Amino acid sequence: VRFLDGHTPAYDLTYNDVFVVPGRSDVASRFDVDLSTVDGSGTTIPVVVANMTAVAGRRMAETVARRGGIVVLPQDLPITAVSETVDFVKSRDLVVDTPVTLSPEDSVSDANALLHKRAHGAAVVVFEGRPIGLVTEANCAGVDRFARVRDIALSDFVTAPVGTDPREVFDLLEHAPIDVAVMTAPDGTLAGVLTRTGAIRAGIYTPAVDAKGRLRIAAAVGINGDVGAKAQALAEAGADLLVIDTAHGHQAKMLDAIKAVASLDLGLPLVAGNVVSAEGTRDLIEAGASIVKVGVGPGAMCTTRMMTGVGRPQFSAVVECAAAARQLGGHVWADGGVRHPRDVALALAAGASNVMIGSWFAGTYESPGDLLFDRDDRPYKESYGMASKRAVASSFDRARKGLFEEGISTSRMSLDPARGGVEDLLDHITSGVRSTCTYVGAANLPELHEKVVLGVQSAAGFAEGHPLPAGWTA
Amino acid sequence: VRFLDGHTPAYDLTYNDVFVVPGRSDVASRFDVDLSTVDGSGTTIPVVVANMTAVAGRRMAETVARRGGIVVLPQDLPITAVSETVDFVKSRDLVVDTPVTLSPEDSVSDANALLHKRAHGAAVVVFEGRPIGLVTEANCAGVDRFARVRDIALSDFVTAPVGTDPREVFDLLEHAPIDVAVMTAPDGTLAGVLTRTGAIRAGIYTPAVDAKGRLRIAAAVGINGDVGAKAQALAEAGADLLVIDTAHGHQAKMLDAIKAVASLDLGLPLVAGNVVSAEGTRDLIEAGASIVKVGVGPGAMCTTRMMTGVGRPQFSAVVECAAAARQLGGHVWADGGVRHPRDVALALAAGASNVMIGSWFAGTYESPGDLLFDRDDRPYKESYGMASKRAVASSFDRARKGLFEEGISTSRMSLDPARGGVEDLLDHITSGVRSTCTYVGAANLPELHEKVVLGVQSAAGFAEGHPLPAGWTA
Amino acid sequence: VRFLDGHTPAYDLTYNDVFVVPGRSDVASRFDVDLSTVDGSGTTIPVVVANMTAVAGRRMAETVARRGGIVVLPQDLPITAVSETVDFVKSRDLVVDTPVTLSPEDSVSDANALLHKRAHGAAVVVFEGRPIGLVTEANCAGVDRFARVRDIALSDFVTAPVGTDPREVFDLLEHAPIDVAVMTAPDGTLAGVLTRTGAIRAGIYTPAVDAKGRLRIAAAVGINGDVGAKAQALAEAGADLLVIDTAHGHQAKMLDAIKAVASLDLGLPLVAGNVVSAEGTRDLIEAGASIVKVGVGPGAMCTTRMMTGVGRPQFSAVVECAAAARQLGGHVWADGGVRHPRDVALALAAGASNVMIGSWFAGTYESPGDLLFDRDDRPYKESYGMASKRAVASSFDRARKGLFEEGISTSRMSLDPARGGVEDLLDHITSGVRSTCTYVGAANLPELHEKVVLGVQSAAGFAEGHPLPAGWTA
Amino acid sequence: PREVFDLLEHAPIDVAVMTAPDGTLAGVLTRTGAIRAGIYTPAVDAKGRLRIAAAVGINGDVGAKAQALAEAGADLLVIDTA
Ligand SMILES: Nc1ncnc2c1ncn2[C@@H]1O[C@H](COP(=O)(O)OP(=O)(O)OP(=O)(O)O)[C@@H](O)[C@H]1O
Ligand SMILES: Nc1ncnc2c1ncn2[C@@H]1O[C@H](COP(=O)(O)OP(=O)(O)OP(=O)(O)O)[C@@H](O)[C@H]1O
Ligand SMILES: Nc1ncnc2c1ncn2[C@@H]1O[C@H](COP(=O)(O)OP(=O)(O)OP(=O)(O)O)[C@@H](O)[C@H]1O
Ligand SMILES: Nc1nc2c(ncn2[C@@H]2O[C@H](COP(=O)(O)O)[C@@H](O)[C@H]2O)c(=O)[nH]1
Ligand SMILES: Nc1nc2c(ncn2[C@@H]2O[C@H](COP(=O)(O)O)[C@@H](O)[C@H]2O)c(=O)[nH]1
Ligand SMILES: Nc1nc2c(ncn2[C@@H]2O[C@H](COP(=O)(O)O)[C@@H](O)[C@H]2O)c(=O)[nH]1
Repeated sequence: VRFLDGHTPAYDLTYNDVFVVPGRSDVASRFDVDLSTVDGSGTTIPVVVANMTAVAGRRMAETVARRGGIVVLPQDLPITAVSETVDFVKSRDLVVDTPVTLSPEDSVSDANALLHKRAHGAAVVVFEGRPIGLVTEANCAGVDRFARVRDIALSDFVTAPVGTDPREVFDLLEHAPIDVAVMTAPDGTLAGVLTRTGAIRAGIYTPAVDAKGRLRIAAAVGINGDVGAKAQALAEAGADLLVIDTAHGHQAKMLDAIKAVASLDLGLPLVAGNVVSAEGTRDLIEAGASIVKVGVGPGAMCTTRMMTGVGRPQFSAVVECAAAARQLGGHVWADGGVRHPRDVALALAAGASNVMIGSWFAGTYESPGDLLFDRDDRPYKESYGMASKRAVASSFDRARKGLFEEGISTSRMSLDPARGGVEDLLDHITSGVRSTCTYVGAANLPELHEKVVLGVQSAAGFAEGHPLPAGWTA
Repeated sequence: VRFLDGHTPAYDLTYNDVFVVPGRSDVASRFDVDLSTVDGSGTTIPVVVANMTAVAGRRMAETVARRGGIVVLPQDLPITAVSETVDFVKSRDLVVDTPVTLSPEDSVSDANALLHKRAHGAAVVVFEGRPIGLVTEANCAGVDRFARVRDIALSDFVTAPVGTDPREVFDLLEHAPIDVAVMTAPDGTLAGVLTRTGAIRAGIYTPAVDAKGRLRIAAAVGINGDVGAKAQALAEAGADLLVIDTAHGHQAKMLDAIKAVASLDLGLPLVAGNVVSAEGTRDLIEAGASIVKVGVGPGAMCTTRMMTGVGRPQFSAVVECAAAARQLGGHVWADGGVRHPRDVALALAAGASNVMIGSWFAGTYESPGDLLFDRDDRPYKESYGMASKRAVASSFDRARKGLFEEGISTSRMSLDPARGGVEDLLDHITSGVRSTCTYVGAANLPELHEKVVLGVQSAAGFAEGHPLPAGWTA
Repeated sequence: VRFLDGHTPAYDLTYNDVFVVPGRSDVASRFDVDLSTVDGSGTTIPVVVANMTAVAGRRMAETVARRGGIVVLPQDLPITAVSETVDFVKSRDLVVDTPVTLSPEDSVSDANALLHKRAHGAAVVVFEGRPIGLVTEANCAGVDRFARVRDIALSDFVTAPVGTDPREVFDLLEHAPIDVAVMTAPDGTLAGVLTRTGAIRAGIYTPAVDAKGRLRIAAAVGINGDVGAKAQALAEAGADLLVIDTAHGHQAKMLDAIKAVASLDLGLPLVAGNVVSAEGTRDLIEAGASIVKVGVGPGAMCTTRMMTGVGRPQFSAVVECAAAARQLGGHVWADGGVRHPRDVALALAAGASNVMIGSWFAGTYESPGDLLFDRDDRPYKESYGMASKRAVASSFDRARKGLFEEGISTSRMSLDPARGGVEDLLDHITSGVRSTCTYVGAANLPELHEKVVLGVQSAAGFAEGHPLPAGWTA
Repeated sequence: PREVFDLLEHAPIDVAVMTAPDGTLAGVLTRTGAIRAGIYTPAVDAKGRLRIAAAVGINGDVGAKAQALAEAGADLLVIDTA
């Protein structure tokens, strides 16, 4: 990392304190930039979804994996649920998305409540596996909310065989009143749905797949209990990457867990965290970890700074740990504190190979939480922290241990009133990163790290320019 | 105190300007940390209650002393009141708490007004020294407010002999409709009450006791008048520690008072303040003081900064005075400016041996003030400063001196709507300090001071993370 | 009652629907009007305080009785409390008022909380029965709230022997900084206090006294249980008038209770209610009642109209019952619905001999409730209904009976920010009644009833003129 | 119900789980539920089962719909229109 001449502050820096200076560039178009990562995770975009119960669902897993990202399943998830989620994710199609399925005997209220599980805007009515109609938000309005969806479903919709080129589907949907194309299997059953923006993204994004050509997925494990057995079970379940997560990664228990997991020779990339120092990164890498997760404090659901005073600004910790890992040949992930695409761009320019996003993705349709409405009826969801699931651990002892346990924080994440979907957030993030690469003059992320020039700004410098629209920021 | 490389600001630092960097740790559990102090005060927790008339009552004294802290009685308190308070505090039980006692002829309104003097949630009806029923807030609702409590008291409650193991009381209260166990003396009179959380805290906390096994208590004295006689009277009254308090401790009058008190050889630890410089600390220690109180300006009720410009940020003053006192073999207390547990953690990491908390504890049930309700009916109390009681001092001369006297400031401290009690604040503070010790890797406070690494952050760094719930901050 | 020509509405009328037409008058001054009643109650003003626990205290009893009114003690009050209240009321002085007494060891907060029990604005510090100083609201401001009142009491105050002519006390207080004159007994003990307005009222108002020259007081009894024994006990306790009160007075149980009470020949006036019909009034009078209480529904704490639909506008019920009672030689009291002095004036013009006022007097200093402050810090108190105490009546049967029992309503009554006292409300009411008498041309209440001419107005008619200041209306 | 009320008098949760003789779940009863069972009388048919009514419009074949509703077990028929 190269800083401007004389920019040597006497304090640690956050994302708001730094800026990127443009350089001489030959990359003109954003599409000339390669966003693939080199840390062995297999993602084609630098976006990773945090192992939080409020974001890491199966719908989010499928949606993020199709666009090139990866989702880490939260720790302490039962192995049966892990197996079911992995099977569902790996049974999905690489291009066609899974729609919301409704029965003709469902009520209008149930249809309107299930319509918001995806970002397609419409659901397919299925009778014996075959599509027979579409249900939209407009059709549910102005009717009895306990009427059957059979009386409101429209029987005319665009249909194409599965495997059709996305441009043909786009041309077919160019003149359709509903921007949903129902793709069917050769026998006639429902294969899925494809929208116009879905076709555009299928032409823009590359899915993150394994050796067998199926969508990738990761799983997280804690350091309590028998870490080796849990890691072996998760590897057998089909996880493509293992994360050993704890609040304070620089301790003997985490080193023992890393050694125990590495001694099994599972053949999967190993991620450990979290540390904010170079010594902790070196210890984690020497223990056997391939990737080090960096960040203690900047989590949006984290109250460690206010309760203990322990923490560190994320930018300085990321640059230090990235320098240490590069000196040891490892890689670092930047976890926590991401609100804008500029945060992802600065984390990538700081030397990180991947950025992990948590509560920001909670305000989407694909997140497992329930959709709620505030005073102004603006859509929002609720994000909450993992709390004691990230900590080291009769009814008397349970109460005694819980008296000092970290509480579960809670925040409201507003959905974008115009888009709402997580793929739009991915579009914003990737557009910002590509524009950063074009401004710096880099064709890929390593060149972005090697060519970037950074400077320090005051509080008045951060207020320059125009803010982002609502829903584009956490 | 060790700072990060290059973190040498050109200004003095407050608690908001600094953070603690995690290090390699072997302490995994919070309960493995020893929070006892080494300054000779006798406290098992680093919390000290300020000598303010708005906080330092007898209920607060008992409650804090039972949990390992100590309360300093405010100066200029009449010696008879001092003796009564000391006798009441030293006559209390080490495990069982003192309940609110009601007569069966009392009105419902009086019972509902007395219910908020403790944090038990219920009061005991006493007839000739024997408990006959319990009164709760639910029973007082929906009835005539001038009806007798005999008509609303419930006659069925859990009863156990005094001296019973707290776990047995917890098991008995596991299935009780009211979480209050009435502990009685062998003859049958009322010994006190014990709750489930009370048993948990009795199993977690260690009472601060003297050589005779009775709860400790301290007293404060000013530098006006005959300081020696007042100190001797306070020592004879039963005070376990003496505090010589004034607004400007670095002056000749304070040195004379310290010498006069030390010449009596009372055998008690001597605390003097306040100073914010190393030279003042050295002068106070050489004068005869064993502990030096540090802080001029950060008091929540103090208007010195706005009236005179005299003051100093608390963190830098604390580190400097702690270094000076350690170089002279003394100890320092950090007085004023504490709003969050992180403030206590940073004060302990700065080199202080004890933290004195004032207005924050005013927003509790145990404080001597009256409970009030704001617009939203949220509970709160009123905190105010000592004013001329901390300063050096016919109707014409009284008015002449009072024309320039410092006024009494006033603020509203909101109670935690879910807890309200001071023991919950103590739980939060101790949990934060233990988590800080685990993050640093220290088994006790001296190791916390010796192993801590600190860094400087900007205003954007302090905004990282999630804020604390309501009532957890001053 | 004579109405204007053609004013024969097809509905029942409230106080807001009627107005008084002025006639030829010879009474010019308000002081020429005689406000004494002729119903045998003994009141020199037509104001009676309702038998409600929120208004009928001993302070209110003394204050109202001194000015010519009477207070009815609430039913179900224990006989010991009745005896104590009667003794306190009958031990008072006819001119000098009872002050708030403070000990020199009391705190400033206790003094400031006790200052609002009376309307004098100051309290007397008493040491061994002798006054030694005065404490006012101004002295309590700007000092430590836990300081003793000895340090704030002023030792210079106007003192006069008891029995002094009120005009001399007024002349002495003409030049006093504090408008409180401490009247002392010949031995030197505290006899009481007298203000300037107190002397004016002693020169204007005539106390309501019994045959022995002591302040009068009444008591109320329900129709449940042994009514005869309770009435005998209340008569022996010293009550000057008995009220048999129930929600529905026109029923067999009330008639039986009236007969049982009348068979004892106690020699006291008997009041029964409530009825809103002429037949009920005739039945109550024939049963043995001398005075009939009229009103079912208009009570400010009464929810009968909204729960059952049972009720009647108060003006029509009062005129009908007054006509019936006059035809039988009895008298009627108008109970409930009084918010303005015009309501009292119209009730007296409607034929009633006394007006019973409830919740309106709850917003005074003398009421037994505690003084509270709203958002704007405006003083107010809480009024509530008697509920089941006005109705006919194991833990299973108690719950079964309480499931259908009437709940306790609650309202906020704002105090007059400039006066606050109940004597000011009495002044407003008496001034309004005297002005009504002067407008009609009557020298007394019977002439007011015989000479009054009434008319009916629409909703627009009631909106004419200027509203009353804050605190002058319920 | 009075026995259930006495049992729930000292329970931390005011819900009594009533079970069938075999041990399966029959239902729940609260204190206020027992009070109401002692106060209110259930509306039952000739067989001692809870009553229920049904409504029918005036469009279509009203007779057939009414006959079907009567066969379904409705205890009272409502012919409703604006
Ligand atoms: N057995 C389980 N135990 C604990 N948490 C679970 C379990 N199964 C799922 N979860 C959690 O519940 C959340 C919802 O996950 P997921 O979306 O797979 O559930 P679902 O309700 O089956 O899905 P959908 O929203 O499509 O109906 C996730 O945070 C997941 O980790
Ligand atoms: N004689 C006194 N002179 C001045 N201040 C006093 C005196 N006695 C007590 N105080 C102060 O009054 C406050 C209340 O103290 P404390 O709680 O002991 O009083 P209390 O009213 O007897 O107690 P409780 O609240 O349990 O009824 C404290 O700030 C104390 O310093
Ligand atoms: N033993 C009792 N049982 C029930 N109610 C009572 C009893 N004693 C008093 N009350 C009620 O309590 C209220 C206050 O009575 P009290 O005589 O104290 O009046 P007060 O004027 O407020 O006097 P104080 O100077 O004591 O404040 C009244 O409504 C009265 O009926
Ligand atoms: N200390 C703490 N960290 C949390 C909690 N929940 C999530 N985190 C951290 O915060 C990250 C998410 O950051 P975010 O994107 O929400 O700001 C997670 O990946 C995890 O590292 C919690 O309850 N406590
Ligand atoms: N100058 C000044 N300091 C005060 C006053 N009241 C309390 N203090 C100081 O502030 C400390 C309490 O700090 P707090 O916890 O209220 O912020 C006390 O221990 C004392 O040192 C006051 O009126 N004036
Ligand atoms: N039904 C009913 N009447 C009440 C209640 N409390 C007071 N009252 C009636 O209302 C009268 C007071 O009228 P107010 O002056 O409050 O409008 C009382 O004298 C009594 O007759 C109550 O709870 N229920």
